[PDB]
Amino acid sequence: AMNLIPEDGLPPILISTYAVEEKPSQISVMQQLEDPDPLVFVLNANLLSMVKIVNYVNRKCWCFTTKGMHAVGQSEIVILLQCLPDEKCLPKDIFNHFVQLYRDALAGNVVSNLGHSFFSQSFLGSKEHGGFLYVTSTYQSLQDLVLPTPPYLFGILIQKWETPWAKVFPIRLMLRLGAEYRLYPCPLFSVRFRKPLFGETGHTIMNLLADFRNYQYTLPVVQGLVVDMEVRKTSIKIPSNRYNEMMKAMNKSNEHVLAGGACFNEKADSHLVCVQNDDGNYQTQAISIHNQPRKVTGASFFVFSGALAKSSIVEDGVMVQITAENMDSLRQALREMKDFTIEHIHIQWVDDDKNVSKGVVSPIDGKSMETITNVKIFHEYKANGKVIRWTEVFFLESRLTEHVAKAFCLALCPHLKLLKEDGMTKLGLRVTLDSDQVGYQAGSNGQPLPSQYMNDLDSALVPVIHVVMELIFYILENI
Repeated sequence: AMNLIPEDGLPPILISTYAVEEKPSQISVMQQLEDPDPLVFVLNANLLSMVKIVNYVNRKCWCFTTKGMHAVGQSEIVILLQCLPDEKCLPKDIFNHFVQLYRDALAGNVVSNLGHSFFSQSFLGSKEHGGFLYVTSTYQSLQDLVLPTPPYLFGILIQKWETPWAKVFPIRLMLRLGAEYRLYPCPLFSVRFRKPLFGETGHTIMNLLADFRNYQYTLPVVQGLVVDMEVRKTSIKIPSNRYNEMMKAMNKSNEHVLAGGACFNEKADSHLVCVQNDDGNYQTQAISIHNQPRKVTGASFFVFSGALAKSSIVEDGVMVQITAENMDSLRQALREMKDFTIEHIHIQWVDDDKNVSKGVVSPIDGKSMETITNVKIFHEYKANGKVIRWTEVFFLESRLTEHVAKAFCLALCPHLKLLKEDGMTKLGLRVTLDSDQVGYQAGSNGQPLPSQYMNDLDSALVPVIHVVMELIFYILENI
C-alpha cells in the first residue's frame, strides 16, 4: 500500500491511455531504456519515479526523479547514478530510498539543501555507501534532463567515512566533491565504490566549533549568510530578514568569540576547499568557476576573537582577531542592525534571503513566488476515497490562517473525487485583507475552479474572512 516495490521484481509501471502494469518484465524495461520520454514507476498511489538513461557531462547515467514529494512538504529528488560497465538490471535500492524519504516527510522529517540521508542496511552493493548529500543546482549543467517541477534536490551518494561531515559541516563535503571531479561547485551525479574523501576527523579546527562525538551541536548557521574574501577586504553579508537568527547565534556565544558557518556564496568566482591528506592532516585549497584569477573567494566559516584587527585562513574558513573594545562595538552595531567596519573588514546587512526556490509559481494564476516568504506546514481531511492536505502558506506582505485552511478543505471535501478526475490536484487559495478591501481567490492549473463549487466556497470562507496570503493544498489518494 505505502510501498509497491516487491521483494523480487520491479514496482508497477504507469502507461498513458492512466493504466498500471504490475510486476513488469526486467528484459522489456531494459529494452525500452535502450531506445525521449522516461519510464514511469508507481512506488505508491501518491509517489511516482521516472527512469531514463542519459549522457550527463560525458558519463552514462541512470536518471531517477520523483513526483509526489511536494504533497508531503518535501522537494522532489533527482539521482544521476553513473552506470557500472555493462549493468544488467535496474538499481532498485533507489526506489526503496525514495519510499523511505516519503515516509520520513509524512512524519515531519524532510531533507533540504545541504541536508542528508543515512543508511541503516547495505546500499547499492556496498556497506561503505553511507548516505546521500542533497544539493540545489547552481552552476552545473542541466543539459537535456527531464526534471520535476521546482523545488527539486540532487541526491549525491556519499561514503560512510564522509557521513560525519554531512551531519556537522556539509558545505565542506559538497565543495570537496567539486575539487575531486573538477566541477563548480560540486558534481550533480553519483559514483558507486569510490574512495572516501575524508577519514577519521582527527585534529581539524572544526573540533573547537562543532561536536564530532555524539553530534550534540555544531556551528550556528544563518540562512543566506555568506563570507566574501577579496584583496585587502573580508566581508560577512547577513540577509536583512535574518536579524533574529543572528541574535540567537550571538546569545549562544562567548563575549570574546563570535563564530558561524557560512552558506555557498553564489556571487563569488571561487570558494575555499579543505583537503585531508593520507596522513590525516589538512590543507587549504580553492576551486573556481572559470579558472580565472580569483577576485571574490567564498569561505565556509568565520571566527571573530576579541583577544588582540588581524586576519587568517584556517582550513576552509576565516579567523579574525580584534580588540575587546572593537568586539563590544561590533556586538552593539549588530544589535542595532547596523553595518560595521574595522586591509578592511566589513559586516553588512544585505537584501533578504529568498526562502522560495527558482521557478516556483502560484497554482491559481502562475504568478512567481520567488520573492515571497514561505512557511511549511506539519500539523488533513479524508472524504470520497481521497485526502486534502494543507502543506504550505506564502506571505506576500496563524489563528486566521488555520481557520481559513479548515473552511477551504471542508467546503471541497464533497467534491475531492470530481476535482481529481478533472485534473485539479494542486490547489491554491489567496486571501487579501486591507483597510478598504477584504477578498479571496481560488484556483488550480493556473485557472479558476469550476463555477459549480463557488457557492460552497463562499458560504464557508465569507463567515471566517468577513496582508496578502496564499495557501497551498493537495488532493491525494487515501492509503
